[PDB]
Amino acid sequence: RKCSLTGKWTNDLGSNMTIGAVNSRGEFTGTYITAVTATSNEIKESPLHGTQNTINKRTQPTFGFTVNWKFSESTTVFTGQCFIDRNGKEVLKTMWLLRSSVNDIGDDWKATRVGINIFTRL
Amino acid sequence: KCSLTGKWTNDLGSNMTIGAVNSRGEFTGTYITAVTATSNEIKESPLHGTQNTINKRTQPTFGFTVNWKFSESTTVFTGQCFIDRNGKEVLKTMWLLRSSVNDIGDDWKATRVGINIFTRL
Amino acid sequence: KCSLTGKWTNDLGSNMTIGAVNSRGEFTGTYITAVTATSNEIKESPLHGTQNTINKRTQPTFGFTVNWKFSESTTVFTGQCFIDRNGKEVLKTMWLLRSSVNDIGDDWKATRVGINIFTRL
Amino acid sequence: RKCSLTGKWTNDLGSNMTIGAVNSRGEFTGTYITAVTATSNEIKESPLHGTQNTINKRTQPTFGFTVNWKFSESTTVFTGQCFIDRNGKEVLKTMWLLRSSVNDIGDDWKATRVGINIFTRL
Ligand SMILES: O=C(O)CCCC[C@@H]1SC[C@H]2[C@@H]1NC(=O)N2C(=O)OCc1ccccc1
Ligand SMILES: O=C(O)CCCC[C@@H]1SC[C@H]2[C@@H]1NC(=O)N2C(=O)OCc1ccccc1
Ligand SMILES: O=C(O)CCCC[C@@H]1SC[C@H]2[C@@H]1NC(=O)N2C(=O)OCc1ccccc1
Ligand SMILES: O=C(O)CCCC[C@@H]1SC[C@H]2[C@@H]1NC(=O)N2C(=O)OCc1ccccc1
Ligand SMILES: *[C@@H]1O[C@H](CO)[C@@H](O)[C@H](O)[C@H]1NC(C)=O
Ligand SMILES: *[C@@H]1O[C@H](CO)[C@@H](O)[C@H](O)[C@H]1NC(C)=O
Ligand SMILES: *[C@@H]1O[C@H](CO)[C@@H](O)[C@H](O)[C@H]1NC(C)=O
Ligand SMILES: *[C@@H]1O[C@H](CO)[C@@H](O)[C@H](O)[C@H]1NC(C)=O
Repeated sequence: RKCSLTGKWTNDLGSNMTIGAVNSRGEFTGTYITAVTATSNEIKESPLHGTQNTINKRTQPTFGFTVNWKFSESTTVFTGQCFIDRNGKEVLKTMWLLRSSVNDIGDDWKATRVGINIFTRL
Repeated sequence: KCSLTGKWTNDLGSNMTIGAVNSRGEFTGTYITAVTATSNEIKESPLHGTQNTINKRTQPTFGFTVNWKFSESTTVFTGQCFIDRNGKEVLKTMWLLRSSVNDIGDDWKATRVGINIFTRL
Repeated sequence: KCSLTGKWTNDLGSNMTIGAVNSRGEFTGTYITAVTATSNEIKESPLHGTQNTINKRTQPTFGFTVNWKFSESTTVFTGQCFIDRNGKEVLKTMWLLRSSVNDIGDDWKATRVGINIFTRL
Repeated sequence: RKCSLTGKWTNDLGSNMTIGAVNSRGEFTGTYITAVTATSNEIKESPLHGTQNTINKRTQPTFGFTVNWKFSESTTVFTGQCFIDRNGKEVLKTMWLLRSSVNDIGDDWKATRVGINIFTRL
């Protein structure tokens, strides 16, 4: 199969994201609803934007996107690869950086968390 | 007041441009890297991202994705735009560079991480 | 009561042993990886690290370094030991694999990052 | 020159660390005094332990170490390479993960920060 980004996905936390169509330059838009937050705020649905790499028209492309959170001053980016898994299902295997806002450039050292996120189609 | 729009460089000698940021915090840009993990000839590549506009912070967070035109890889960057008394700006960012692998059993080795600090041209 | 001492495995089928932990929180262990970024034959390698004992938490953080015997690389792991209802343990860790580069100009590409979840074997 | 880990180092935060002799199995011990913390706690000098890789006895070895902080429940690991810089000085280029203690497994996702640290002698 070719692995496509377009569709509704979910992860183990129960966070969901929807990615729209991917255009000829590899650009896509979507929305992300996170299950969990580092804020003390009400979570809202937040937009994301990114690109899939189309060099050599790989069936399992890499891609990246940015989630522009609407209830926090933070930003997360994700990057990964759209695989066909051993069981034939599409899966997105990604890593992320969550950048918090700090007040002072001397506090920049602690502003970035890292992690993984694995998505399956919902 | 710290704006991402401009031409930027880092110590590695890579440059990036970022254009205007629209009311939804979106922007497009270009990135010309001085270095590569590929043995391919480097080409200028496009980037796209967003600046966070919650509470209209003067030192906003942001992220963008670089869609490399000479490899199968993708890099994302996230960071913050810092600006001092004299209006001098610095973007402090961290990145993940995702390589393509052929088999999902090699996924574990596919992601590099590092920092990039940009200043204006 | 989440203890690191034991034999552990991950989904790649790598295994690790960790022996007794000191009153100083030091431990020694071994790692036999299922996968390598090198083209060399894998060999069992030693590891050394510490568990944090502050407030003697039941679910302590810890870190350790694996000194690979078949490559010029080093990997460090850091995480937390979680234990459930039935006394079932899982170590959730993240790791940086540092490759050797010959020239300092190539340092930017030398560090890979990932996760590893271990269960008792 | 061969790049040696043993000695007293500092970074741009003003954090200092002292590494002792490296033994024949590549092991070393030291102490770390951080300038900053992500906690609301009082900082104290803390021990570190790690190893240098001695495969092919490279003059610029990789290494890793763990700082077992004595004033928080956190752990940081650092890994990197001891280079001789273009100017002939020793420099340790490292990256780190700082693992915070979370109370529950559901919150694991947010417990790891990442960053760089570059050290120079004295
Ligand atoms: O707090 C803010 O400032 C804004 C909101 C940030 C939400 C973060 S983005 C990374 C993480 C969180 N949500 C999510 O789905 N993540 C994620 O890592 O999911 C994958 C996962 C699955 C199972 C277990 C752990 C992580
Ligand atoms: O090879 C591929 O597959 C595609 C090309 C990947 C290019 C990588 S993206 C991160 C790194 C490299 N270029 C660059 O400017 N980076 C960077 O880290 O420079 C940042 C820097 C900032 C401040 C000081 C020193 C270096
Ligand atoms: O090549 C070298 O230079 C020296 C050897 C490096 C081995 C690396 S250390 C991190 C990674 C690899 N082995 C392992 O068990 N890891 C690991 O990530 O396992 C966790 C895992 C579990 C399921 C799926 C993917 C990863
Ligand atoms: O808080 C806790 O939970 C326990 C203590 C953690 C101390 C952290 S470990 C990584 C970081 C901090 N200190 C330090 O020297 N680091 C560091 O990154 O310094 C390098 C640096 C130099 C200049 C600018 C930014 C970073
Ligand atoms: C994910 O979508 C599923 C099914 O539609 C829903 O039950 C779940 O609550 C959603 N997660 C969030 C964070 O909204
Ligand atoms: C960045 O711009 C400078 C000055 O214009 C130029 O000399 C340098 O070659 C550019 N860097 C790259 C990687 O093209
Ligand atoms: C892990 O241990 C099992 C035996 O328990 C063994 O079959 C497997 O080969 C080990 N993995 C490696 C990489 O040695
Ligand atoms: C670093 O060492 C210097 C003495 O050379 C000292 O002034 C400074 O406060 C030390 N840093 C810390 C965090 O104690």
